[PDB]
Amino acid sequence: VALTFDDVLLRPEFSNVLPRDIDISTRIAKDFTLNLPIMSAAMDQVTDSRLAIAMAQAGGLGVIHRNFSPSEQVAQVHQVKKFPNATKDSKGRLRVAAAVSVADRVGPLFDVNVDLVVVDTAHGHSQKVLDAVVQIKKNFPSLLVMAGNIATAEGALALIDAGADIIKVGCTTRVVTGVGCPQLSAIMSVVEVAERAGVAIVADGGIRFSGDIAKAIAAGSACVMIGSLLAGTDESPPYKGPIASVLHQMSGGLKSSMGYVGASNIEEFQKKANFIRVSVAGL
Amino acid sequence: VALTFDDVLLRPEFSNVLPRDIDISTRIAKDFTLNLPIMSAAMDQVTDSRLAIAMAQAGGLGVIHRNFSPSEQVAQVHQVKKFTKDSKGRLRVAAAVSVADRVGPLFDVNVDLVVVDTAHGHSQKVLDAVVQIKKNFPSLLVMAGNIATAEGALALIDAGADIIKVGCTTRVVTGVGCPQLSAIMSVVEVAERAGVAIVADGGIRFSGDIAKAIAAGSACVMIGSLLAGTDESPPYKGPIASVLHQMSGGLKSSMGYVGASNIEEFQKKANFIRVSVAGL
Amino acid sequence: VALTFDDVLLRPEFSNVLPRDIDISTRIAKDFTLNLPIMSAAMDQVTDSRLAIAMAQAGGLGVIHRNFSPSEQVAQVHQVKKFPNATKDSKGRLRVAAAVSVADRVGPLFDVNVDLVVVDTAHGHSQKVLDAVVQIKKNFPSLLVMAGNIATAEGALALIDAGADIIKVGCTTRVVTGVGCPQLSAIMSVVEVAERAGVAIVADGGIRFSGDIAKAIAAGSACVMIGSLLAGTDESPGDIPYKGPIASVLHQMSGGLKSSMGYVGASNIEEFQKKANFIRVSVAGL
Amino acid sequence: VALTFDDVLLRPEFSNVLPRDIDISTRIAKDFTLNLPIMSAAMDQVTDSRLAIAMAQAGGLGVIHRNFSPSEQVAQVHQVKKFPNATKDSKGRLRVAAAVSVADRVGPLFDVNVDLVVVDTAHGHSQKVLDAVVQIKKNFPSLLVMAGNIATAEGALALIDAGADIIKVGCTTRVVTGVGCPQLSAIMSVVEVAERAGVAIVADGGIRFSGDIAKAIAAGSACVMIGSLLAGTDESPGDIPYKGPIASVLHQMSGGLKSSMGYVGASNIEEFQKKANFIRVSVAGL
Repeated sequence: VALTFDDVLLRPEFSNVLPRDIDISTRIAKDFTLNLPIMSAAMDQVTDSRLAIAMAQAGGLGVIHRNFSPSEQVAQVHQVKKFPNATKDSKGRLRVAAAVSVADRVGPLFDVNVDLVVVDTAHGHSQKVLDAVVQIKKNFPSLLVMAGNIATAEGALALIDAGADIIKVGCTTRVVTGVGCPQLSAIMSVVEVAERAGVAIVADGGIRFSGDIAKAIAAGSACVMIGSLLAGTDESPPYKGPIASVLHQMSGGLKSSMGYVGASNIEEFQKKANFIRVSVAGL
Repeated sequence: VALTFDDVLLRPEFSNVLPRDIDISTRIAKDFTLNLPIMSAAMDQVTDSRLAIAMAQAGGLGVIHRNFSPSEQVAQVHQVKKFTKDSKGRLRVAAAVSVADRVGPLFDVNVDLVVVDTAHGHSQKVLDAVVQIKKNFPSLLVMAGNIATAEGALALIDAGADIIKVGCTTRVVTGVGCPQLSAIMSVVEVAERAGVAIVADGGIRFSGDIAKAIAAGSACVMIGSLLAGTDESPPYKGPIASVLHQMSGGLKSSMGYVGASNIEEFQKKANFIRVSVAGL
Repeated sequence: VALTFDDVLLRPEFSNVLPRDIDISTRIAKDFTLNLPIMSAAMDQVTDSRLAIAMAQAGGLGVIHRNFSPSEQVAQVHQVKKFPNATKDSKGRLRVAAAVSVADRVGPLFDVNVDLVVVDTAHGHSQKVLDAVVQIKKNFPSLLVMAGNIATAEGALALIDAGADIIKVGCTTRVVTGVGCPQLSAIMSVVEVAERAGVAIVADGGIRFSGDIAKAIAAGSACVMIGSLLAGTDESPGDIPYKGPIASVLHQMSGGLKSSMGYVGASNIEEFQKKANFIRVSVAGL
Repeated sequence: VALTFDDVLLRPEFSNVLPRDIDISTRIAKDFTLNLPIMSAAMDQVTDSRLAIAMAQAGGLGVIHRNFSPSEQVAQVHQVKKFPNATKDSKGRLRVAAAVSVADRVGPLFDVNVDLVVVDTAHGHSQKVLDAVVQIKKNFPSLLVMAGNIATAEGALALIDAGADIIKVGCTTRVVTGVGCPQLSAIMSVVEVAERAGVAIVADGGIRFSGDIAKAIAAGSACVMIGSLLAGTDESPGDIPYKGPIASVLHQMSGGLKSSMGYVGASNIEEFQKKANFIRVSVAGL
């Protein structure tokens, strides 16, 4: 059987730290570190110009969706770079990413010094998706690209071979097509090669609570991508309230789970985390 | 340990295909090819002229029922045969019979397929029925069912069946049954060795179930409840061209997920992922 | 793990038997044959004299409950034995069973010619039940005794060694005590020990539909006992979920059992228990 | 996989004891035995001084919660000590426990003759908890200490080596943090270490009925800690889900445990923990 998040629990280990000295910083790329290991999804109802700023200012990052345009989209990302310990570049302008489709229109995004461009679709192990990655690194080599989605160690190596710096893993698609893979097994399948290729992992899908974020990060993911749980908010274009209240609930939940396993940072979190397999009577 | 459709998931493979050159056509017998691998079940609340002509115009096939009295059954096999496509350009259709004299009038409307439809195909009365049909009408294609074992499949094949149909209230009343995914897989090797197509009958609710059944070895899928509320039928689904286009759209999408251009590549490339009880 | 009825399915087999000419009769004891392999439970909402007569008329058997006083229970047995394929004794009277607990009942029940005494207890594998079975057979050797309930092989051996002619295999007790055993595994764990001793088995509990009766019988039990499925009928006590005539409820159960044996290609219960194969179904295989 | 209470069932064994003469007393420490193996949790909606008095009078024990101020908690303990099978100390006064959370409590609570100090926290396998245990044992060596909660054999030995006389094993945790352990496997993972160390185990969490209490004790627990099941009682804090008199609630689970030991054929808790066999049940069995 392939495991999902509800199939396992984190085993409590000896601890000598408190959720006060606990670091949740994650290093996704070479010169790219998030204080909050959370990315916003590329949906029209989620990450806009306002939510992208709220994500960067809270310690994370948001990516701008493709259903604006090429150029009506660059108006959204350039606003983010107009503006505590937020995540911003050497220039001091807040980090931000943008979702792209599969000739490419990344020039107008790179000219605004985009921090990341996201080539994401339903099937990351495609050939037109594979050649879209080499197309972007051939034109803009210094630019960093995240590719997805893939649920296999084979698809991860294909995207890594194409030059992807980060990969994305990950329902109506299960019902309409019958295609899918439980997220926990998919995450663990693609990180044993990604940890040897030096490539970070963004888990996209299956995140319902903050406990699922703890399991995804403990499985080997450097960051999680969240969309539906950031939809009914003020900063987004059901009702959630302020964005900083939602993310603080996730940050606090992730910090408390690390205190259960006795980890002060994410590196040792993934080194001592142990999954207990629970029965169907998991309530 | 016996798997149904909901116990598995198709694993995504590397793909260079896009749902524009995807061939969902399939053969069910010699000189019998359906552009849509979907047949309409033999429910008297489903298949008649309005639905059989619609199933045939969409690229599939319909089975006009035997709940009709015998003279009204052939009178509706006549209604479909006069305006997919046979040798003479007539819209192909099928008809169901029970356990052989009533098949004579069905041959003289030049029906394209006769379905010996019962709930327990692995029985002597069905074996004797298939032998009697191929004796008086050997140029007549016979689909027989329903079975769910390799032994029942070989018994029908040995009796002269050209197509095997594999197939709840029967589970509650009798306690007898078999999960469809395991039933399909237990029959394919006996059917592929004999060159006999398999029609998956029952357990289909979504378009993903059609993709799993075909990937498991089925040459065609027979749906009934999902075509009951349609207009071309005697809830309310609406136009039958829209529900059928959704089925083919979902099948083409999953075949693109595994990287298959046609159905034969689909059945050779597909790999099933066993999913846990919580993985739903 | 231990499996229940919903964990398995009967596999279809080759069949040349038509469901009309299928014999579902069973021999629960020497010179004791039921044309309907169904017994009514000893519950005060199920089996009085009116339902026991209806159970006996349909070819089954009724077990007068012991919530009746000992004098009331004797009067209810008398009303049954004074009233086509009906369960009748050698003198042509309808047969009936009577439930006793673990002196003031067996004697009076024996002289009103009760056909079977049922030592009904939630835990048949106990010293009290073994003493009761021994004392009943010591004083009334010509009286058939069914003991229960047990769920293990060692429990079945204790009742057989105590002299029980029939053993009964069998939720609030699960939640209150945490004790229990899935009925399918309990039946299978007992039938190899029981049939070696020539003792029939009555499956008691877990029967929701006629398909469960087929599985229990195919697993090895000679007869099933149902309770709540007969609670809302006319012959059931009270004046009330109303279920209608008991004959149609029992006709539905016998119809599903005959249709099930047709899928397996069996003509009688012995062939059913020899041809039947179980297919283990997954959690999603509802 | 790791099993919870709903994953297993107790197997029926041969029995020669009636639940009338079944001894459910348990020993949690030296010169500290409870006639009812039940302890009320340290929750503000559960254990008052009134509820703790009702717990000690029924044969159990109460753990005064620590959402009281330290002065309030000392007054609640005073009211219990100054107030049949009741759990009393050498001076004939009702016994009571009190919870602390890792300086201004243990002293004053020792002065009012508290019978047990409970170091209660969500993660007992931590340095702050181990330091709290060793310092209570340093200043108050004659004071019994229960520490928790843990769920592993490793975390159990850390508490025992720190000086804990009783170990506590054990919602919102699994969804907020993704951390947890099924209670049945957690209890069975500690009994080996605790038995060789001579310390008793208190099962805290996952108990919904009296059957879970029997399974927890059969798995090796000396006592269980229930909370929500006593929250809406007469003696519980609040005013008027109302559940009624707590003596009737405790009478129900006391009867459920006794009959569960009758199925296994045990007259005391020790025989219950040796004769008990667990049956793994299917997903369809629940």
